[PDB]
Amino acid sequence: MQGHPEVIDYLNTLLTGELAARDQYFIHSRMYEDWGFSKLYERLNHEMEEETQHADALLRRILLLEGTPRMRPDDIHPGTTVPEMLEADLKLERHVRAALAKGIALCEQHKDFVSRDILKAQLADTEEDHAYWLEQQLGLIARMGLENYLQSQI
Amino acid sequence: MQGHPEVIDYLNTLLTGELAARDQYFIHSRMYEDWGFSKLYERLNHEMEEETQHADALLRRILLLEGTPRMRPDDIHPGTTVPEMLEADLKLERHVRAALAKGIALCEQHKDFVSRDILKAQLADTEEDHAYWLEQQLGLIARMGLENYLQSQI
Amino acid sequence: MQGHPEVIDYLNTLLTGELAARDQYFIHSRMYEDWGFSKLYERLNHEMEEETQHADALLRRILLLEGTPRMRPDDIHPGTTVPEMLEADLKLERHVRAALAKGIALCEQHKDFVSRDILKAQLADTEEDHAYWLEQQLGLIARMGLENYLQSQI
Amino acid sequence: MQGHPEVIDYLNTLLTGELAARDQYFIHSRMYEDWGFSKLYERLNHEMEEETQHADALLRRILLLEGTPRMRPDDIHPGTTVPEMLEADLKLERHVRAALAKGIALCEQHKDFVSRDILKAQLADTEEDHAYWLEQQLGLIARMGLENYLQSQI
Amino acid sequence: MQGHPEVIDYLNTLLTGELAARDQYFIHSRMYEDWGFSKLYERLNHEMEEETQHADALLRRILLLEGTPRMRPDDIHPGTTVPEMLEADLKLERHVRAALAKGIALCEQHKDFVSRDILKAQLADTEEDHAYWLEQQLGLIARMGLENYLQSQI
Amino acid sequence: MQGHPEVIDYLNTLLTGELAARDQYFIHSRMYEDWGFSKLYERLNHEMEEETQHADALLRRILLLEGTPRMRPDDIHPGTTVPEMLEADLKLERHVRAALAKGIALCEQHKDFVSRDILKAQLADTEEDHAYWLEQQLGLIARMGLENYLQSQI
Amino acid sequence: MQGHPEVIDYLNTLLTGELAARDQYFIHSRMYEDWGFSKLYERLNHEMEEETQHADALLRRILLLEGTPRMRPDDIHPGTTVPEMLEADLKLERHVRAALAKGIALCEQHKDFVSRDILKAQLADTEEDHAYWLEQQLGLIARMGLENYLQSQI
Amino acid sequence: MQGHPEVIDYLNTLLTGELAARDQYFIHSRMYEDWGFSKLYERLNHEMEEETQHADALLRRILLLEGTPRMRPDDIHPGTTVPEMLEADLKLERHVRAALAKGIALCEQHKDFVSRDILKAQLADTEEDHAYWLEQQLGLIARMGLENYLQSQI
Amino acid sequence: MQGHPEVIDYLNTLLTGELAARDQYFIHSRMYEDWGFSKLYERLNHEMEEETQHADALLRRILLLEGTPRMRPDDIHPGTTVPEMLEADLKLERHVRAALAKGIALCEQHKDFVSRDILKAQLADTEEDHAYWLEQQLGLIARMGLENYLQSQI
Amino acid sequence: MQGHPEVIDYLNTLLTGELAARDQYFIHSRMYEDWGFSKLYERLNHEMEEETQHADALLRRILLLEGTPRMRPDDIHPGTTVPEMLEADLKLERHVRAALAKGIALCEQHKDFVSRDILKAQLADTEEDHAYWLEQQLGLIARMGLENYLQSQI
Amino acid sequence: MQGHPEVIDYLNTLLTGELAARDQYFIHSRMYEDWGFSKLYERLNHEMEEETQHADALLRRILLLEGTPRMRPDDIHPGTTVPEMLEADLKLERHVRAALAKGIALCEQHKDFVSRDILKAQLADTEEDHAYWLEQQLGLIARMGLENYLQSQI
Amino acid sequence: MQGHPEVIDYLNTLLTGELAARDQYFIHSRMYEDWGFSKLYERLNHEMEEETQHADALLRRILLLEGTPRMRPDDIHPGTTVPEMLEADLKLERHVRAALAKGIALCEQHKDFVSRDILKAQLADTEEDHAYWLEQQLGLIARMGLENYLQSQI
Ligand SMILES: [Fe+3]
Ligand SMILES: [Fe+3]
Ligand SMILES: [Fe+3]
Ligand SMILES: [Fe+3]
Ligand SMILES: [Fe+3]
Ligand SMILES: [Fe+3]
Ligand SMILES: [Fe+3]
Ligand SMILES: [Fe+3]
Ligand SMILES: [Fe+3]
Ligand SMILES: [Fe+3]
Ligand SMILES: [Fe+3]
Ligand SMILES: [Fe+3]
Ligand SMILES: [Fe+3]
Ligand SMILES: [Fe+3]
Ligand SMILES: [Fe+3]
Ligand SMILES: [Fe+3]
Ligand SMILES: [Fe+3]
Ligand SMILES: [Fe+3]
Ligand SMILES: [Fe+3]
Ligand SMILES: [Fe+3]
Ligand SMILES: [Fe+3]
Ligand SMILES: [Fe+3]
Ligand SMILES: [Fe+3]
Ligand SMILES: [Fe+3]
Ligand SMILES: [Fe+3]
Ligand SMILES: [Fe+3]
Ligand SMILES: [Fe+3]
Ligand SMILES: [Fe+3]
Ligand SMILES: [Fe+3]
Ligand SMILES: [Fe+3]
Ligand SMILES: [Fe+3]
Ligand SMILES: [Fe+3]
Ligand SMILES: [Fe+3]
Ligand SMILES: [Fe+3]
Ligand SMILES: [Fe+3]
Ligand SMILES: [Fe+3]
Ligand code: NA
Ligand code: NA
Ligand code: NA
Repeated sequence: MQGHPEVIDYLNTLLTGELAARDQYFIHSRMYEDWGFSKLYERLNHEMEEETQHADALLRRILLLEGTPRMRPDDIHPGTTVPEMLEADLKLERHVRAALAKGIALCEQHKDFVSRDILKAQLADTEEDHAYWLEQQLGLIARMGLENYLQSQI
Repeated sequence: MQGHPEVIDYLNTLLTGELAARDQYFIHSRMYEDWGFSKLYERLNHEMEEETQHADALLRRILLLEGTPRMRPDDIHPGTTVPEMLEADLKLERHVRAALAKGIALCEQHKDFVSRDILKAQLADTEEDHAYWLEQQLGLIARMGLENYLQSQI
Repeated sequence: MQGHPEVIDYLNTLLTGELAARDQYFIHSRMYEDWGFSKLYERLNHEMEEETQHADALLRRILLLEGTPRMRPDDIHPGTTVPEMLEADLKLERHVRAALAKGIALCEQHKDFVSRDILKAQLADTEEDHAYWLEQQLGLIARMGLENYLQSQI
Repeated sequence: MQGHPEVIDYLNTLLTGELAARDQYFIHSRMYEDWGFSKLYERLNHEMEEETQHADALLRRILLLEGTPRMRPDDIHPGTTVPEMLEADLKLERHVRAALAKGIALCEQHKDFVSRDILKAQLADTEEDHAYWLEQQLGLIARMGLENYLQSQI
Repeated sequence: MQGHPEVIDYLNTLLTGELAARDQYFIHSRMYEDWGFSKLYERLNHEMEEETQHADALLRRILLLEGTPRMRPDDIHPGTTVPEMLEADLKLERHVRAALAKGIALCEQHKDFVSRDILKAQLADTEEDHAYWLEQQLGLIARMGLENYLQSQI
Repeated sequence: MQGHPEVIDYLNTLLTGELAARDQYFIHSRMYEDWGFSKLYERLNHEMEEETQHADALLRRILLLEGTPRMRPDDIHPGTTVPEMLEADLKLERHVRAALAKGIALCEQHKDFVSRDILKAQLADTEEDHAYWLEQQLGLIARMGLENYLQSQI
Repeated sequence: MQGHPEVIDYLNTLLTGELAARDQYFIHSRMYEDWGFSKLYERLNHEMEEETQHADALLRRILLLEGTPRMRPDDIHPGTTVPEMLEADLKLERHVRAALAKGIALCEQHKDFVSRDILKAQLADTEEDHAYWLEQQLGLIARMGLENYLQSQI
Repeated sequence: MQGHPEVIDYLNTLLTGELAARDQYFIHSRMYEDWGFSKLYERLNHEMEEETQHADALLRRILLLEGTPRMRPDDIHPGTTVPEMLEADLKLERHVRAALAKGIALCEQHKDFVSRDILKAQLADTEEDHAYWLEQQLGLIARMGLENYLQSQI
Repeated sequence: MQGHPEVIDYLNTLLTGELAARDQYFIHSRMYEDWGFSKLYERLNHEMEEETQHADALLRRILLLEGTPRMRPDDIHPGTTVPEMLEADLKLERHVRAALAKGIALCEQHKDFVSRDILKAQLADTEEDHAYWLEQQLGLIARMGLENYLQSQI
Repeated sequence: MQGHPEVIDYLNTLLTGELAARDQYFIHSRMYEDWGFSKLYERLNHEMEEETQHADALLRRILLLEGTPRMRPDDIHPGTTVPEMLEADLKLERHVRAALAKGIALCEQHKDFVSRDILKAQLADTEEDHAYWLEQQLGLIARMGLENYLQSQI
Repeated sequence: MQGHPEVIDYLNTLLTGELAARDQYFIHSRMYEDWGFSKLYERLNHEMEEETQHADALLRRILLLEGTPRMRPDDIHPGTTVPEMLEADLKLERHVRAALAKGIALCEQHKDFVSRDILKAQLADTEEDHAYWLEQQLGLIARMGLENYLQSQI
Repeated sequence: MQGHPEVIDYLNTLLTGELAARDQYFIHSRMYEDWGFSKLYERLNHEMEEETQHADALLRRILLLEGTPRMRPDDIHPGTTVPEMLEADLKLERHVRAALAKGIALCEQHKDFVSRDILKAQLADTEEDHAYWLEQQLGLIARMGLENYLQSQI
């Protein structure tokens, strides 16, 4: 099916952002594991797998619309401490949230309602699983202190 | 069965207090969950379900006695921090305890012994599950400090 | 995540309407049970539990958006006979339907597409489970008469 | 254990009333069955078995207190039509309710709290199973007419 | 296998009548469901599935005989009330019965005995499942009145 | 619930197109089976059943909105060879895709968001199951030739 | 039971044709197996077993009618290549189809309706299993070429 | 469905013959049992149950056609010895065979093809189960003598 | 919860009496076992475990009410023969019965209805399990003589 | 453990090549799926998962050695036809094979034998699963032609 | 098989170091258990069992090569506090790592490749299980403080 | 993959030695069985199967490297008595051990690390299963005498 060149281009933009998020979680999860925080490792490993499904859904949708997917992830910027890692992930999902919202309006505008629903599904994940869980972790650090928090994540 | 208009009126008073307690636990449990304290979420969610059964028992008993149940919850006053939430719940159960004790005497006085037994059952719950668990949590905060306490509730 | 103060305010409006619907079904179901109509009791009891999930979803969504949920149910207006109860429930769902439709447009306007999808899910329930089942019951009364209808609900 | 001669005498009074209720349900249930109303047969047969347990509990309690149980049932007065049978059963449980309430006060007065709790248990049954179910059946007849009601009890 | 052009033409006539019956049951069953008569919904839904198998058998038989099936259903004429729907279905099966009988004679005449047996199988269904069940429902309405009948179909 | 006469009219238009698609798949699947291509038979038989669910959902939705469903399928135009059949099905789904997109905009415009979501669900099916599978089959023919392709579908 | 000498004679004619078909499939299936076409072997082996049941049914029916079955198969004429084998089998079933049709008319004429039903059952098999499957195989050869076809039958 | 008065009349004739056959087998089977021939008892008991199904099918078919079934069995004529019983049963099935054949022609003539198929089913039973089994038993007596035969039936 | 200093003091009095009863049963059961009366051993061992639960319930209730439990058992006075042991246990439960009755009145007077219900539960045990079983054993000795009685308890 | 800065740097080089291979297989597998070659999709999807484990092992090993992993994949160069895709994958694994061989010598030289064994494990995979399977597919195309090959991969 | 006297001598050196590590873990694990740190006990107990397998593999390999194993463990130097114990274990594994690396080069030099592979297996364990887990524990102490760390190991 | 002509040539040399070892064990095992030593038969039969896997791994590896495997086994030299057979097998594995060691160095030299790992795996088998088991058997003969040894192998 030949999709709208603007829609395809912006799915591609979203795709390189999802490939990035996948890779940022890949490195963060393994950093968490190396440091001995199994619970952060398991959660970031899970988010890595979800980002991989978000990427997959965009990639297949671009192929269906007869586009050529852009496979280079955006640049990632990993933290070097637990608080910087959480903050770097929160900044990434904030950016992804804003990109998706704009894609959603753009799909409405070109009357690509199926691409729009794909983006809306991913936006719910970004807001309600990923972004909310991150704010939650920063919230715990704020409430019990970093040391107590990190103990709880072993 | 036509019940004593005073008994029915005071069951109704208890009913609007139980509807309130249900709703106060509803909001507190979900606040606890939003902040990442799954264990407080599970316990307040459980107390919400119990308050719903306390309300149900009063409502059905008022209908059996051919009264018209009052379905407006009393005003609730949720906390904004973990210690204020626990304190607001403790103040609510203290009020409920005192209301029940007076209802129990009033049922004895109008010779409604079945309504009395319903209130006595709920009073045991209020004292021995709900009030005692709350004093217990404040007691833990007092003994290990708020940060350690909150860590234990993740 | 900081949501749009107008969106949060209107979710709050919807929330106090869902708390109300929950409570209206609570009293109607138990009235049906007291009168011996087990089948109306079971159905209204079920709708009460669904309204409780509708309320829960709004409440959590308001908390995620960093709003303060309004926990006072709207005023309810229960019937005193089977036909008035059904009519009072139909008028409630008609009002809820119209409120949701307006919320849906408002979320689109502030580009809160995830809140919008939450409201759309609840609107489908309101129209296709709840409103349609009520019109259905009035339709049966109209077709076989109230006495035959009530017999069938024992 | 030697019980208070007044308490024993009044348990005995309650006992001959429970033996009566047992026998009134015995005849009503079998009349219902003979006429083809299996559902009234099953319910009255069940109430007959419950009255037999109420009688048993009083009888054993009188023996424990070193009294001599009075085994003659009170006179019973069965109906000859479905509405008269329901009304005769409702009048019986109303009388039993009032007798129990007075026994409960009398046990409190002689400080026989265990006999009192036995009577309170039976009073809850009389009010909430038996009396409420009967008012319920008359209520159904009133709402759908006797013919529709009787059809539903086949 | 090259079938007789007259046989193929008349199978085609039967086929467009079966496609019609399928569609008339499709709409009637869903109308019954919308009105709350689950038992009429289930029965008409079942007849819809059977008409679909009758259509399928004719279609495949026409293809085997190297004909081109006519896929346009005949015009259908749904009722707007329960009695008109039953009557419209009875008139349809009466027409189908007569068409089949004539097809059966026509197959005998062109010595297509396998097409004949297919039509005879469907005729038994039309007479003994479908037509007989419809006369039966009208018969019940006639015997107990429409209101009682409709109550029994909830 | 009284729906917007324009929305109902256009659901009806979509309904007669879905009834058509159902029937076009009905004939194509059985043609495939007659020729010995079991795998095309199974896939078209499956699409026939899905079109039947698409039709069902529109029909019920029109009834809920108090419309009168139009039950005449649009005209269908079956192929006479495997490549023409695939092309005729692709042209049908292209038309259905465009009709749905316009219905989706029309529902948004009359603020019928539940009808809109029904159409969006079906559009995803049309694009991602049905249209994509057809382009896929033509793509295989183009890549390996018609003879090799048809061999693979036995 | 003494059957009509003409009916018995013609059952006997059909019997020697079924014995023949059995034997033609016997040799074809084993030729297919020798050449490595397991799928043609399995299908012809199956048809051989079915012809054996067709023969059995005629033989027993002739014995019941107090006839003497003729046990010499007609002459068979096996192919020497896959296309000639399929064509030789198609010519055999065409002959059997015509013989059965005439037997069916002859049984009707002597009022032997049970022999007639036996022949009708076998005619349905000849047309709808056997003849249709053969035309189908020739159809596949015509559509994908002999080499591709034979590959698919390994 | 209003059937042809001649068809109904002749189904009725067949029905009184099947009721008779049922009763003749009833008495023969129990005579066989009384004499100690369990195997003849079991077989005649089985034929009695089959005749009861033949009767049932005619009776229901006459009711469907809006006839009044004739429920008086024809006169029966039981044997007094094993060979006379077998012969009396063989004469009965011979008569039934001839009656059915004529009914079958009569149904064809009034174009009642479903009644015809019912009669054809029963004719196959009469010829191939019942008549053939009886000739078989007489055949065994002829081949091994009556004494050996009767020994084998204990 | 701060309980009434008088209620707490008297729970404490009851507690030291229950600790005593536990210990009196402890020694009696093991004396019974040493002498070879397994059945008296098992019953007194069971009563020891029940007294331990009675003690536990008082102790926890005193702690909940912010009292300091008194953990010294009252003085016990074990028998030296089977009849003196039974009599010493009967005198203990008589004393416990009277203490509980007075506690029950005292709780009513300070409006501690939950402590009251705890005492009422234990009073039922004291009267209906423990006291009644003891009178029962003395009753058996009186009826069959001590030797026969003791034989039955091996 | 502080690893040799040269070893870490070259693991990092290998890591960005494995991230690339993962992504090249990601796009190729989904391209294969879009075109209808399920078997190529499943195999490339599998190789994608294996490359992800190769990447994971390098990443964790770099972290253990206190290096900072480089998370940017090398540039990838996907094919646009089945033969170009296979060739692009073969060229990638040839490059990976040569890079690994050099890493293996480099680890030997810095006496990092555990990193060396990690690289040797991956080299066996690259040669014996991945490279050998690709040469194999090109070999099949060469032997049976591209069309036959692609048919076999549906 | 007669091994190289230098290889055997150095396996022996490694063996007395593994016997030592086994014994150092033996004492540390039991010290951890005595202090109440079950999780450190379980982990050190596990490492003790692994060191025992490392020792076993060296011992058997020396015997196979016709050497005489040296069974005296090296001197061990246990800590007296949790941080000194972890540090003493880390210093031991650092020494073992360096000894193994040199043994690996020495086996390569005498062309004993099987002894070399044994040492490489143990080196991977020393680096990736044992050394990495120890650095990990010190890392946790550094991140959350010793008290929080020790709490987590109870 | 094109391997180094020297590596391929020497794998080929190893291959003809493994084919030989397979065949030497083949004859020895069956000689052992013929003489009644089931335990030597089972062990040599097992070594024959292992040599067959060693051969297989070399053969496949040579094919992967685009070499032509040499399939002629080296000359074998079986014993004629149990001690000569064991000695002939020990001399064979000694030769294989030395050949492998040289192949391992040669693979290192041409940077074929995967062939090297294949040879190292087989060398461990040759030394630790095969050579060690043989020395072991000679050792037993030396310790208990040949007669006792052979008895133990029945
Ligand atoms: Fe995402
Ligand atoms: Fe996310
Ligand atoms: Fe998530
Ligand atoms: Fe409560
Ligand atoms: Fe509570
Ligand atoms: Fe509780
Ligand atoms: Fe709702
Ligand atoms: Fe609702
Ligand atoms: Fe619902
Ligand atoms: Fe009672
Ligand atoms: Fe009662
Ligand atoms: Fe009850
Ligand atoms: Fe039909
Ligand atoms: Fe029909
Ligand atoms: Fe049917
Ligand atoms: Fe569709
Ligand atoms: Fe579709
Ligand atoms: Fe689909
Ligand atoms: Fe045949
Ligand atoms: Fe055939
Ligand atoms: Fe067949
Ligand atoms: Fe019969
Ligand atoms: Fe018969
Ligand atoms: Fe039979
Ligand atoms: Fe006690
Ligand atoms: Fe006690
Ligand atoms: Fe007890
Ligand atoms: Fe790789
Ligand atoms: Fe690879
Ligand atoms: Fe692989
Ligand atoms: Fe070690
Ligand atoms: Fe270690
Ligand atoms: Fe380890
Ligand atoms: Fe080997
Ligand atoms: Fe070996
Ligand atoms: Fe081995
Ligand atoms: Na802590
Ligand atoms: Na009725
Ligand atoms: Na092919």
